[PDB]
Amino acid sequence: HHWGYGKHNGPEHWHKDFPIAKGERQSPVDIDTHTAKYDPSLKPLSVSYDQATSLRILNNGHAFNVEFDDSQDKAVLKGGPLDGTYRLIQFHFHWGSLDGQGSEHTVDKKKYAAELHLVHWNTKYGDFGKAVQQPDGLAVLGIFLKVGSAKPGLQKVVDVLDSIKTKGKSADFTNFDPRGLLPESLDYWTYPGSLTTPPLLECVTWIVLKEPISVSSEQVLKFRKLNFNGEGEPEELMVDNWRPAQPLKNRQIKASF
Ligand SMILES: NS(=O)(=O)c1ccc2ccccc2c1
Ligand code: NA
Ligand SMILES: [Zn+2]
Repeated sequence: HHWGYGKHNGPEHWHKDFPIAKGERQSPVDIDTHTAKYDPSLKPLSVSYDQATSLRILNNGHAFNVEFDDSQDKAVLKGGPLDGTYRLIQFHFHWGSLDGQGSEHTVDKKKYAAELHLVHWNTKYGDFGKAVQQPDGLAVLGIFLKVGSAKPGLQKVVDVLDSIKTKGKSADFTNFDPRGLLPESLDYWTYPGSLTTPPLLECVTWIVLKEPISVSSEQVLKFRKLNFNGEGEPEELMVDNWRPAQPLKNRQIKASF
């Protein structure tokens, strides 16, 4: 009886195994655009993904992760609200059963169709597993997806999904360039929060871009054909793999713009 996204194991149950689920800095949150504070001290986000080395894509049973080589300073995030340098380890998405839901963060209660999380760890902690034990260990860049025009830079990911349909499947995924997933603007909101799946650790500086990317209906429909089950088990479509907004608990969300 492990956690996942249902009536009996979904987000409202997670606190029994991970009591930090009711903590002081949980994610996601609703971003109240009118109450977010413009902070002139915030710097442009520096996203330096030229040398990224995509290795593999994995169906982990909750989402799919596109993995990177994080054994050298290659793809790194810095600037923004960050001190120091954060290495890209993986990205994944959360999405809905319907276009009207799927994002984790919300904007004035608006839910997007999906949300991309580019996960980075602070190089001062030496690797990811140590970083998650620190309050400034991770920086997750969140990007909303809306359904409209296709995102051409997403298609390589969509087309490999049939090869990783079920939990535990992986496939080689080299030369994937995550720059093709970024909107034009890097304007952002930021706040201190947590992992949005167990273990829900309170180790994340969230950086949520204001500008969404457009993906096609056909692209998100392919997300929705993935499976949360493993091969040889009854089919459970991988949909609605998002945690609802959690209490802000008087954290301030700061705007770069
Ligand atoms: N969804 S999220 O907050 O970006 C996220 C990112 C990295 C994770 C690594 C392990 C467990 C949970 C994780 C959650
Ligand atoms: Na369409
Ligand atoms: Zn995530």
